[PDB]
Amino acid sequence: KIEELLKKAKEMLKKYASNIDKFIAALRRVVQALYDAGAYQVVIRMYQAALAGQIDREHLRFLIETLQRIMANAPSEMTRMAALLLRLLALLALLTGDLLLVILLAAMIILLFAGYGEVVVKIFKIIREMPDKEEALKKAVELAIKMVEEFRKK
Amino acid sequence: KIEELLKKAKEMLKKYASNIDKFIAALRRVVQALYDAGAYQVVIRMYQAALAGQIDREHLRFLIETLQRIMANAPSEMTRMAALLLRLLALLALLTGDLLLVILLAAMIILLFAGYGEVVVKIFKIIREMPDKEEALKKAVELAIKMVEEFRKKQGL
Amino acid sequence: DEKKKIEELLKKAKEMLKKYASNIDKFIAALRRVVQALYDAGAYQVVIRMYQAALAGQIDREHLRFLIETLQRIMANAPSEMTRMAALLLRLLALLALLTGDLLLVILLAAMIILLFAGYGEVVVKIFKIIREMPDKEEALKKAVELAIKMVEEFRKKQGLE
Amino acid sequence: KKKIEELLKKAKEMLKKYASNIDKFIAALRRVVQALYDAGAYQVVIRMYQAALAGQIDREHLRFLIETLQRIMANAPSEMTRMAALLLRLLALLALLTGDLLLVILLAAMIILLFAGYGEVVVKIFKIIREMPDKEEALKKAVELAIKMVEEFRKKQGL
Amino acid sequence: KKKIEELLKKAKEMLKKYASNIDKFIAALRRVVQALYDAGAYQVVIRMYQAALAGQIDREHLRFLIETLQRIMANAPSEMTRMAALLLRLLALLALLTGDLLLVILLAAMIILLFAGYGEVVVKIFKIIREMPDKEEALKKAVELAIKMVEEFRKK
Repeated sequence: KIEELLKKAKEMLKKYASNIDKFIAALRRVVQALYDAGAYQVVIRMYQAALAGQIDREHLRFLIETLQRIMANAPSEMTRMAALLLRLLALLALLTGDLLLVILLAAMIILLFAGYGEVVVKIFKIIREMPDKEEALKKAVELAIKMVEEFRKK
Repeated sequence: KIEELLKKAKEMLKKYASNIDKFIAALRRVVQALYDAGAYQVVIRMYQAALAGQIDREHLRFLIETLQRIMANAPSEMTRMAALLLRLLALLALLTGDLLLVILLAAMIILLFAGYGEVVVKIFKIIREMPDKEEALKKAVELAIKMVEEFRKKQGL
Repeated sequence: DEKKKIEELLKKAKEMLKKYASNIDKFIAALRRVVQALYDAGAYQVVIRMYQAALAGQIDREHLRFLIETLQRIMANAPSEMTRMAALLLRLLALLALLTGDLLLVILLAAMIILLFAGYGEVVVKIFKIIREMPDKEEALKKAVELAIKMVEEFRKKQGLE
Repeated sequence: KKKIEELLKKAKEMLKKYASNIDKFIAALRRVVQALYDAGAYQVVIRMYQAALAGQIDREHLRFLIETLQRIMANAPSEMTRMAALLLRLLALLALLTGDLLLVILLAAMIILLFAGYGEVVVKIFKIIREMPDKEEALKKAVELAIKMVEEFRKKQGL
Repeated sequence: KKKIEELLKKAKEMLKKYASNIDKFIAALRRVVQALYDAGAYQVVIRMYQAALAGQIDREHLRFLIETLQRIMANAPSEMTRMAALLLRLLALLALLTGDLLLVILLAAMIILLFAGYGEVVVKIFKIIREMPDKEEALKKAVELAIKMVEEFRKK
């Protein structure tokens, strides 16, 4: 399953690359829907627990199911695909138990909610251009954590 | 299964009856733990959706597992058992599909958060003293909804 | 190699239970001495918290690791071989609980510690009887865990856990 | 290696955050200590303290405290509590990696005094550790005051 | 020379603590001696006792007892046991720093008598050391009583 999820994730990132701005907008709408569903503080708790080495699996499952409802009711294809990408990342974080993916997902949600689109485009640039995916993942997680700290400052 | 959950729930309510004040305090602590876990807005959304005839099962499942974690890490027996009572009610709502159970659970959590303990004592009195349990559930849900409206009027929700 | 460790830990346990069968009363006494050392080391409240968390479906691995290391210190400083080997048996069970993630092993370990502390030696003898006689070991574990939980509840009612 | 230096750097920055608001940080430390007690770690702290007073470092005790404090950081809703827990965890990690008994004694005595309600003693310990020029002599003086107050608390009530 | 004074004052305050409850302090001393035996130090104590009876001070034996008693203090859960160990450790350090054979004999003989169950002899030793005005003559009398009762124990 992990192999299938990784294949679909990168295939979704090729659609992202084709048109960044509309995909970022769709991610923002998905994050707004998550907030409307009552899941934002769930994301914040998941992020804090992950920063300290704890993976909140119930939080991940609730996020996955909420994203699936969003895909079911979204009229825009762009919104469905943004939701699908975030859901694939969440399922990967859940099944691999990898803390950096939990941090990446939660920080991406937080930064999208905060309006830091440039940080998300750069994170995706790190994930798609650098070949060493593990160190690209570490670099993007480092930038995400740094920028959420900056958002937390103001 | 539903029969066994009902058995443990009412047996838990007799333990409640033995000492109402400390049990309400423990329920307040459980709800504070729910809020700290990020689950309070989950309950509010579940409550609105139930008021409109929709059962948000992902919300219920997240609440159930959060209550289980609270039971796993609570040092007080009172806190563990209050959490267990709320979790049994949630499991009943999930397996029976009863919208009134979802409304009751969410409204009890909200009123506990609001400090309306007296309303919670009255809800429990209605469901355990009235003989016809379905009519007690209907009446308690009506009182819960009314008092949640009052809490929304005076403070925020 | 992880499973390799699991068979080695279970097999090393089986030899300890045959030695136990040879002289149950003295082995129970050694278990009481090990548990008294655990209490003196400050690990009893750790065991109680682990027990409650396991009863609610959570495995506290830091608690298990602290118990494993404490039991190893007991083996290092115990002058009686009986004490060292009782500690070794409990440590093998703890390592098994830790590597398999089996909640029933965590509950059994913690309840055995609590019952030994409470003086319920015959309950521990019956637990070992279930684990040694019943053919289906997985069903023996469930039966022993339910008996342990029941008797820990009785002890909590009569005397108090902490 | 060079991690002890990073732990000292992060600790000193955490003590600057402490200095910014003393009272709320002491409150967060008491909340962290209450969480330790709820986790079953208080008797561990007392045993570590007694062993350290006689020159013995209980390393399993330290590791259990480090891991418990990290779980507290993972589940604390207030950032102030998370950062108090992180400060105590950095001190524990330093005690573990340097083998310094005075750090073990300081950590355990601070936990005991916070549990006992001697917050002002902790404020004084932090004042000594942050104001004196010679950090090692400040550590010795702070440990001296901590030991005095834990012994006095044992004289009045219990431990 | 100043350390000898600091050890002596800490000893006198420990003996006032003993006086407050002699029976419980003797029980704690027996527990300390049992811990020494479990640590493998009892034959060390016996050889130290013989060597001191013949005018030889075994300093490695004394140091091993000092460090073992401190380990006992580090791991004892009872405060009184930690303090009995501390009293014996102060006495051992005094024997080591002064080179006094009577302190070596007294320490080893008290350990032996506690192990043998002669608690009352140790109570009398403490009474002699705390009542007699001339402390050196009190030490001589306590050593004579200790040697006499250890020899009596060895005969039977």
